[PDB]
Amino acid sequence: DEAVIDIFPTGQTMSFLRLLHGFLGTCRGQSMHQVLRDPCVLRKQLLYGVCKTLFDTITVRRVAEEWKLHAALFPYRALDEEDLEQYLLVWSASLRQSVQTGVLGALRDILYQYADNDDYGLYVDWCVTVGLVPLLDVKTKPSEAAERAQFVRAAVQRATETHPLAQDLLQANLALLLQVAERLGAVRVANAPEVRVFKKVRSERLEAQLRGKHIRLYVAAEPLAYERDKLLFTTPVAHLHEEILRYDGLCRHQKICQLLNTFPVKVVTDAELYHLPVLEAVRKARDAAPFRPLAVEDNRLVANSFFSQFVPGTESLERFLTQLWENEYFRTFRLRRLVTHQGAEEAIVYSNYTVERVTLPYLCHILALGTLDPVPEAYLQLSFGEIVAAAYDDSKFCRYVELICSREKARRRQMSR
Amino acid sequence: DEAVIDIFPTGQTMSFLRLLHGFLGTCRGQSMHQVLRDPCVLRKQLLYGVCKTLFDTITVRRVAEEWKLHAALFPYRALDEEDLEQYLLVWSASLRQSVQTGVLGALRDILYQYADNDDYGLYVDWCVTVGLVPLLDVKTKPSEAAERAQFVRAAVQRATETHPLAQDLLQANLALLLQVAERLGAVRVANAPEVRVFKKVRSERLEAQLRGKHIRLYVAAEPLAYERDKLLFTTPVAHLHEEILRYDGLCRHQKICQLLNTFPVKVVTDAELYHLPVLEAVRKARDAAPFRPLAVEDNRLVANSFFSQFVPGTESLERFLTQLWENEYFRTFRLRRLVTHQGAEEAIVYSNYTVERVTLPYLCHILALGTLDPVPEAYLQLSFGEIVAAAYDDSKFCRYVELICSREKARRRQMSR
Amino acid sequence: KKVRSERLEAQLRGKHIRLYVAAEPLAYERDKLLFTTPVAHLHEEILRYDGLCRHQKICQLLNTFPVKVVT
Repeated sequence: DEAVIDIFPTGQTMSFLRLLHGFLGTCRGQSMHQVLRDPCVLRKQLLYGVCKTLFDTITVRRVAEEWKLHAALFPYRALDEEDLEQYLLVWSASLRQSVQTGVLGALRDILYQYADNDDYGLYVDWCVTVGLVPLLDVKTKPSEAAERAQFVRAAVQRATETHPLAQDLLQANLALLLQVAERLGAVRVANAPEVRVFKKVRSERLEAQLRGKHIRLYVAAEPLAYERDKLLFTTPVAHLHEEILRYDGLCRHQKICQLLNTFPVKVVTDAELYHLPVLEAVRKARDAAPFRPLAVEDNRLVANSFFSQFVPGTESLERFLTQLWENEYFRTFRLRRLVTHQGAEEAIVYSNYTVERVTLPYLCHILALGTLDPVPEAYLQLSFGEIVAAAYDDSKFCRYVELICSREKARRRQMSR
Repeated sequence: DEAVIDIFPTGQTMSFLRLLHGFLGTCRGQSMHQVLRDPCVLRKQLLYGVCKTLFDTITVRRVAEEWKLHAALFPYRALDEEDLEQYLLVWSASLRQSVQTGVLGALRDILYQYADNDDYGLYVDWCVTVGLVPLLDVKTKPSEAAERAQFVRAAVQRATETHPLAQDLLQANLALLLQVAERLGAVRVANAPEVRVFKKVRSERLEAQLRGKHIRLYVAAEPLAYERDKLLFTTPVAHLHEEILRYDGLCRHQKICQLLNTFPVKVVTDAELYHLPVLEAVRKARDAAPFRPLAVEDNRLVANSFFSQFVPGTESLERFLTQLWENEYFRTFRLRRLVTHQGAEEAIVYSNYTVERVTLPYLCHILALGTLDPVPEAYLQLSFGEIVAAAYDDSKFCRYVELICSREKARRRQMSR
Repeated sequence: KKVRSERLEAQLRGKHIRLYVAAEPLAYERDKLLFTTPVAHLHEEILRYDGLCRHQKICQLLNTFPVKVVT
C-alpha cells in the first residue's frame, strides 16, 4: 500500500465535466466550447492530410502517360486556333474532377463507415479542463485487420468504376490507407465508469489505470504541485471555475428568494392555470400557496419588525461572466470572428494557432502524424468535397498540367510556325 | 545554523501562483496572462532559429550543382520564348517546396516527440511574479544521447525519402540538431513540491535548493531589499496584488451579505427547485431557510432599531480592475492589438519588444542562443508550416535562385542573340 | 446502456432492434449519465424560465383584489 495523491474523482474535478457540459450552470459563452468540440474538423484535417500525401506522388510522369489514352479517346484537334485552346482546359477539368470524385467517394466511404468515433469531442474537454487525457488502446485479433483490408478493396472499387487512372494512386498508397484506417480504430478516449487517474508523489511519473489495470495516458499540460497537497491546475477552464460557481450560487439564491416572498403580506405574532377561466384560478391560487404566519414565544420582550424586498440582479454579472468566457476562449485559442459589414458574431471558426494547439497533438498521440499536414483555415470552412479540389490545387498536380499545356501548345505552335 | 531571509514559501508568494492561476482572484484580465503563457511560440521561435541557421549555409554553390540533375530529369526547353520563362519558375517552386516539406517534417517530428515539455508556461509565471525562476538540470546516462542520435536518423529518413538534396543540409548540421535536441531535454522548470529559494543576507548571492540539495537558478529581476527584512518586489504582478486582493474581499463580502439578508422580514426582541412545481416548492422554501429572530436580554433599557439594505457594487471596481490589468500588461510587454475596422479585441499577439524581454532570456539560459535569431512579430502569427517558406525567403536561398535564373536566361539570350 | 459490456442497444416492445449512435454520452460513477448533446446544455435555463413563467402567473393571480386585511 502506497500513498499517492489523486486528481480525478473529487468534487472540484468531477464537477468540471458537469459544468463544462452545463449540468449545474451555463451562460452565453458555453456555445464557444461547443464550436470547439466539432468532430468534423477531425475528419476534414485527416482527409486533407491523406490527400496531400496522396496527390503529390506521380504528378511528374503519369500526366504525360495518360495524355496518350485520351488522345485517341477524343477524336478532335483538326485546327490549332480554336480547338486546341479550348479542348485542353475541358480535358484537364475532366481528369481532375474524375480523380476528385474517385478519391472523394473512396475517402467518404472509409471515413463514414468507421470514423464516427466522436472521441475528439471528449478529447478537447480533457485537454481543456485537466490538461491531460486518459485514453485506452483497444486491441483485437488480427482478423479485423483482414476485415479492413478486404473492405478497402470494395471501397476503392467505387473509384475504379468512376476512374481507371485514379486507382493507380490508391494501389500505390493502400499501405498508407490501411495504416491510417488501423490507427484510426486503434485508440479510444476511455469513456468508461470508475476510471481513476492520479499523480505518484515519490516519483513524479503520473499514470492512468482503468478498473485495476494500468493503461497508457497522454499529458499536454501538467499542473503545478506544492505543499498544498491538493495541487493547482494551469488549465484554462479552472481559471474561471469559481466565477461560474458564484453565478450558480446567485442563480439558486435568486430563485429561492423569489419563491420565498411570493405571498403579498406577512404578519408576525402543470399548465392548468392558463386553461381554466380566472374565477377558478382565484379559488385555486388563494388555496394553493396558503398564508402562514411566523412566531416564537418571548415574554415581556416584544417584537419590533423590519422588512426587505429585493431580488439580486442576475443580468449584470451574467453579462460579466459571458464577456469573461468570450475573452478567455478568444485568448487561449485565437478564434476568429469573420462577419459581414455591420455584422455581429456571424460565424466562429478554428484558426492557425488553434489547430496547432489542439488538433496536431491528437494526431501526435494517434501516431499517424508522420506524413500529414495541418489544414489552411479558410480551407477548413469549405465543403467536405470541394476541399480536395483546392488540395491538389495547392499541390504540383495541376501545376504540371500547366506544364503539359505549355508543352502541347508549344509543340503545335512550332507545328504551325 | 545560519540566518537567511526566505522568499518562496510565504503567504505573499504562495498566494501569487494561486491568484495568477485564479484560485482566489479573477476578472476579464486573466486571459491576457493566458495569451502570455502560450507554449507554441517557443517551438515556433526555436524552429525559426534552426531553419535560419540551416538555410543560409550552402546557398551559393549547391543550386548550380543540383541544376544539373533536374536538367536531365525534365526533357524540355526546346524554344526560348515560352519554355524557359515558365519552366524555371515552377522548377524553383518545386525545389523550394520539396526541401521545405522535408525540413518541415523532420523538424515537426523531432519537435513533437520531445518538445512537449510545457515548461515555458511556468517559466513566464516565475518571470512575472517574483522576477526569477527556479530550475533543475536533470542529467542522465549518455545512452539517452545515443538514443537521440539514433532517433534523428530515422527522423531525417522521412526527409530523405521525399527529397535527396534536403538530406545534405541535415547531414552537415546534424551536430547542431543533436545539440539543440540534447539541450532541449536538458533542463526543467522545477515543478516539484517542497522547494525553497531565499536570499543570503551576509553575502548577497541568493540561491535555490531542492529538497536539501543546492541547485542552479536564474535571475531576471532581483527584488530590492532594505532594513525591512521582508523585501519588496519590482515585478509586474506585485504592482497589482493588493487590488485583486481587495476585489476578492469585496466579492466574498458581497456573497456573505447577500446570503445574510435572504429572509424578507426581520424582527428583534442541486436543481431540485426547478423540476418540481411551485406548490411543493413553496412548502420546501419556508422550511428550507427557517425564520430566526435575534434577542439579547437587557432590563429597563429597551431596543430602538435601525435597518440597512445594501449590496456593494462589484461592477464599477471590476471594470476598474480589468482596465488596470489591460493597461498594465500592455505597458510592461508591448502587446499589439490587431483588429479590423470598427473591430474590438480580435487578436492579441507578441510584438518585437515582448519576445526580446521574455523569449530570448529563456534561450539565453538554454545556452542554444549562440546560433539562433528572434522571429519577426507578424511571422509569429503565421502557420507552423508556412513559416519556413518566408524564413528562407528572408534568406539568400531563393535570392540566389533569382541570380541563377537570370544567369540561365542571359546564357540563353546570348544563345539566341 | 448495458453496464458490463458498453454496447448500448435498442429494443422495441420486447424485441431487440437496430439503432444508430452519433454522439454517445459520457458515463461515470453517477449512474445517471451526463449528456454531451447541444440541447442538454440549456435544459436548466428553460426550466428556470418556465418556473419563472408559472411563478409570475401564480403571483399575479394571487394579489388581484385591491385591498387585503388580516384578522
